[PDB]
Amino acid sequence: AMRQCAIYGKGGIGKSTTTQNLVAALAEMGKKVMIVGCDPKADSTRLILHSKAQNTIMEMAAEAGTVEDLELEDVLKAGYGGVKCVESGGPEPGVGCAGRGVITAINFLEEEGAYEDDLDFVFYDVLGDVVCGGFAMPIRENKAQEIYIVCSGEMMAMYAANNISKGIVKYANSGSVRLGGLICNSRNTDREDELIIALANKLGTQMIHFVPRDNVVQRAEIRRMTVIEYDPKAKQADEYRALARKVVDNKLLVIPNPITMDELEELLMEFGIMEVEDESIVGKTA
Amino acid sequence: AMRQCAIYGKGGIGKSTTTQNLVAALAEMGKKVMIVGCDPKADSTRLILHSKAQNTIMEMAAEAGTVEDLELEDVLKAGYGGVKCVESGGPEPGVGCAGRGVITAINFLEEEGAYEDDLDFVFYDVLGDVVCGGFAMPIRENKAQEIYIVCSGEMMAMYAANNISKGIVKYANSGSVRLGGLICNSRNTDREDELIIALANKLGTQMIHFVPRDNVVQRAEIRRMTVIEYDPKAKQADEYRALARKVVDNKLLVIPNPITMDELEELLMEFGIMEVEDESIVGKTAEEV
Ligand code: SF4
Repeated sequence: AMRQCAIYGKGGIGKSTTTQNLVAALAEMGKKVMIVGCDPKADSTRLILHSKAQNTIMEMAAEAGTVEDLELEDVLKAGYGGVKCVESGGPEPGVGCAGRGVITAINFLEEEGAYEDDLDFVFYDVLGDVVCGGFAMPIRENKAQEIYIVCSGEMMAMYAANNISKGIVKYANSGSVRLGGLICNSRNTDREDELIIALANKLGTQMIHFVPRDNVVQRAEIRRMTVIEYDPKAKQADEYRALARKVVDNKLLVIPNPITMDELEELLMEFGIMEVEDESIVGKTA
Repeated sequence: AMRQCAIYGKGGIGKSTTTQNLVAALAEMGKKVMIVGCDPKADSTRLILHSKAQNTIMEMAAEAGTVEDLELEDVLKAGYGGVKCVESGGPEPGVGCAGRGVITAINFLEEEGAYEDDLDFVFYDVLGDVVCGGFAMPIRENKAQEIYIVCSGEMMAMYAANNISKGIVKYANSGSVRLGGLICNSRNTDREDELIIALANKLGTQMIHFVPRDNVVQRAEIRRMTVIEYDPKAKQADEYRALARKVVDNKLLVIPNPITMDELEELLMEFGIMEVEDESIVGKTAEEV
């Protein structure tokens, strides 16, 4: 039947691009997928739809008075491989919870039966700069059971994974939401794959795939398309295909073991990222 | 006339180092300052204390278990230049609003009237990756009147600056929140300064200062300190003194005019940051065209 998944991760590391490329490979693979973007910014579906900006449930809800009038064919658009797409949107900056649009989107897609009309996978593309309120909603309310975290060999990207992992632990007994693995969005750093393999193993999970940097990505993106649709013969298309296959066959769905800041700093030092703390040099620079 | 300000900015671009070096320069100027870090991670005060990490309210509100119970000795540590350094901390991921650490910290400080105890400036150091009721609090409750936005010539940093501006807009009437200007932390991008100047102009504000990249910052950072206390005779040290004096003497506090996504992307394109889309090849595979 359908598997409800979610790709979580900090902003600015190529997450939405990795999600849409993984989803296109799934669709190329024969799977029927729906992406539910949850970033207030709404940039989780444009490569599937070759679009400027998809109209968000929130923008619309603010138009015909409320979300009761909203039509499903106006909210959900289909694109490459038949992948269905919806954007939650979000409130105006500073007004309430920035990630609440998800609750509005999920509740609407529910009433409209969207989740039963031929779907093998549902992927919520959620931000993880903070894990609270609307952002933690797909986990809290047991809306996505298979969580895959996008990260890179950088402090903040790693910190976010840890806190998201924390969020999963907190709702452990709450449902069947579990961590399926870390996806490394390479930032062309030395020993980056090793660094994430190191953290995933420390978390009690797996680095399900290391996504290399490759210009073909931007060449595909400038045309509002995924690498799978733009250049199927490319080396990078295979990478997304590999990820897709492992996600499809994934069996490792665990309750993570959140590390501590010191461990975090340990991996970073250990892998050529952070420098070992000199000591005579502190407190009284000169 | 104690001035309450806030430095907002996207994370990952040295904002806190700028806030701290800014406050240090201010301190050297003989100004009495206090930094309220409102970042979950809590790195808004290390450089001032020469610490690895300062204890937050949240953490020690989970020791005594009750919001109020921490004389400013264990919670409010004064460090370099007499700058009082405090940290809000945040709650556990999934435990209520992450802005609980902020909303807490202030009331607590207003309860000890730490604001009234010999102070010229208070700077809340807040992250702008998420502009929601939780983190817009200082603005919303009228806790911070003078806002300064740290940004760089990059998409998210400028997007974050526009969103902070939207939040300033929203409350410009209920209180006296105003945007003092943009602070560009250079990330070594061409035309970065001119891009931010341009953005300042569009937003209807000013780029109060361009903070350059100087390895003496990373140098003094390792020492767990500011560039000011480190080597006050550094060329970079003078950039903070300059920014500081413009902050002290800033008359220009305005209500920002946010721009649309087009205007922003427009800006980004004319400065060579964002690629101009070729309409014809959109949705065509590499073999087709
Ligand atoms: S729960 Fe988080 S995203 Fe929501 S308003 Fe609070 S701090 Fe912001």
